[PDB]
Amino acid sequence: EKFAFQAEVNRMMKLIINSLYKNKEIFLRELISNASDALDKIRLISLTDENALAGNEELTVKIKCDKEKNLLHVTDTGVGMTREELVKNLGTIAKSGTSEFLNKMTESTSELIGQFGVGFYSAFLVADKVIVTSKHNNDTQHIWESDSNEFSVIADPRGNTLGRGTTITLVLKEEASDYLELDTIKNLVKKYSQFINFPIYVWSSKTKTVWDWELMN
Ligand SMILES: COC(=O)c1c(O)cc(O)c(Cl)c1CCc1ccccc1Cc1ccc(F)cc1
Repeated sequence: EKFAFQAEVNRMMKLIINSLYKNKEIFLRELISNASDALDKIRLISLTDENALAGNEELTVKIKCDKEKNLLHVTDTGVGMTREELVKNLGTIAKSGTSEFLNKMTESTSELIGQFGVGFYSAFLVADKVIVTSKHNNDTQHIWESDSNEFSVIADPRGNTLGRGTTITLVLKEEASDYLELDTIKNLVKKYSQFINFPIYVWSSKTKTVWDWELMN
């Protein structure tokens, strides 16, 4: 139920960290493209699958902050992940390179983390804990949880609430407090959604103050 990160993931996690202490806001870029990739993969799958979109009809990205409890959620209706994918895809880096890329890191690292798809780990730049809730079309909903010193994957007590897709939940660090106010999340979401192909919304105030989803691109 508990697991240890692979050694290179630790080396990578530190390399991502002490190289982008200055460009902290790139985590939201990497979470938004990581959602698009996931949303693509299910649109591809839906070409050859009469029922790939059973678990959820829509293909969106929904971002919700939560200043009262210090949380940022980024939820896509993409392909989702299984228990085993959670453990392997997020507990290992072995897809290609995986040691090749840690030379050139230490050898303006903002571009290169995106190139290699390891952008997920920039989340630890602003989070004390990172929580991945995900639902694949061939598995039950699971939760992945880590503070970088280990992680655990558990079945979700709540059943299937996602339909299909993934939530990234960040328990934000204290310094990162400004990513909890509307206007500055919307700000960064616009800057990084310009070329994403799916609609991206932000639970927002259009004041009698009322909250609906607000589209950003
Ligand atoms: C499909 O995934 C999502 O649902 C999703 C999603 O829907 C939104 C997201 O923000 C993320 Cl991160 C995912 C998971 C992305 C993913 C998915 C599969 C493999 C790897 C990766 C990232 C990764 C992790 C560790 C590495 F070493 C390299 C890359």
